[PDB]
Amino acid sequence: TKPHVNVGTIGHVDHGKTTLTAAITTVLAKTYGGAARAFDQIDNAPEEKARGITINTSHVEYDTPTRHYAHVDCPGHADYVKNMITGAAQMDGAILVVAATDGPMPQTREHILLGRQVGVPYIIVFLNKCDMVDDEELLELVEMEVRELLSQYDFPGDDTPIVRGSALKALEGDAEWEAKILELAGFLDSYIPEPERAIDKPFLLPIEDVFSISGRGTVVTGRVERGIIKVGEEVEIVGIKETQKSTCTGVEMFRKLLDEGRAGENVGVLLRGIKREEIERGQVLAKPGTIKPHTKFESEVYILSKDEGGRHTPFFKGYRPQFYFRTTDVTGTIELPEGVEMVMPGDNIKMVVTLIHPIAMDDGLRFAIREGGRTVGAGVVAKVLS
Ligand SMILES: Nc1nc2c(ncn2[C@@H]2O[C@H](COP(=O)(O)OP(=O)(O)O)[C@@H](O)[C@H]2O)c(=O)[nH]1
Ligand SMILES: [Mg+2]
Repeated sequence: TKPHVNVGTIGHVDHGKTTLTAAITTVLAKTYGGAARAFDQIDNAPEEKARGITINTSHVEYDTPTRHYAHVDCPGHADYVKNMITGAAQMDGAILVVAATDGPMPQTREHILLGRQVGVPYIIVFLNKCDMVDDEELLELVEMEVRELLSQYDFPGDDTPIVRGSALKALEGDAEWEAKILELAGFLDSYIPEPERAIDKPFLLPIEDVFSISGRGTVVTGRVERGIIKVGEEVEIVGIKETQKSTCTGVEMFRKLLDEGRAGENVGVLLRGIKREEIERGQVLAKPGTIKPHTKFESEVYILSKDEGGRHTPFFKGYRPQFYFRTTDVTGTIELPEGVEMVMPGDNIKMVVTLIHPIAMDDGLRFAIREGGRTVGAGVVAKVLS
């Protein structure tokens, strides 16, 4: 069917993220077909939980002539912080809403900064509330400021699409302003490339279990997160101990014996010449030379509030929690940012971590911070260091 693209609105409080999300669904419904959604339905976001965190997020769907979008919009700045760090969402692109009446504000900068830390790949801007400002000189200056802010965080500010519009008058039915929503939807379609499919990425399978089987073989089980493993191909077993090479001599699903395992399937992968005791929890299977084992990384983390079931007590530079990467806990030590010495429940910070065992990782890998098997925080690898 139609390509599916994950997007969302980001930007400072009251700059109009919700009004825009409802305008997009409404204008697109009236122009290309679908269901309009009103302000009040999106603004009243439900709660959701995963990785052990609670976030208020509205999920909306809309279509352009050629694509289908799943769009996320959230009530407060804290919701955005939580969603960006985990991957409740996992935006292929974001719409940064900047009210022309205020220019960029503190949360404008923070959402861009986090977008980069967490690897949001593209940002398009909707310069909202242009029905309140006549002055073209002022609109031009606001645009220049946003482009500069974007480039400070490494986004291509000079080449970023910026639409001048009014989410409110578009929502209200003013054709001239509705046309700017259609321009925005055009940039979602032309500026965000079709996302790479998991199936097209290098093979990767987090090992969930291991069995010594029949003849002499060890089988490792897990879900194919990415790519495809074919019988006869070589694999690296990466993480925890020194990388090993092996060959897939079999792929099975229940009683079905297959010639390959593909993205999204739960399989058992038969490994040649590896004994059960060479397999450790936390290891992954990967296409060789495609992911490396690391111990040290920079991350952005959100620490759960007491209320969300997180710690009730703050932590300091000596904190030595477990970092749960895909399938298992790995203890690590932390390094706190400049200034900081106390991290309160409910806080989000950049944290440098050193694990005691290497984990196959690349930027964007998510993790849970655990304490005696209880989730107390959530993070994303922003930069692998060694
Ligand atoms: N005049 C005007 N007001 C707007 C526009 N977009 C949003 N608003 C108002 O700004 C306030 C904040 O909008 P909202 O969508 O809730 O902002 P959010 O906090 O970013 O979601 C509400 O009163 C909206 O009606 C616009 O284009 N023009
Ligand atoms: Mg809102």
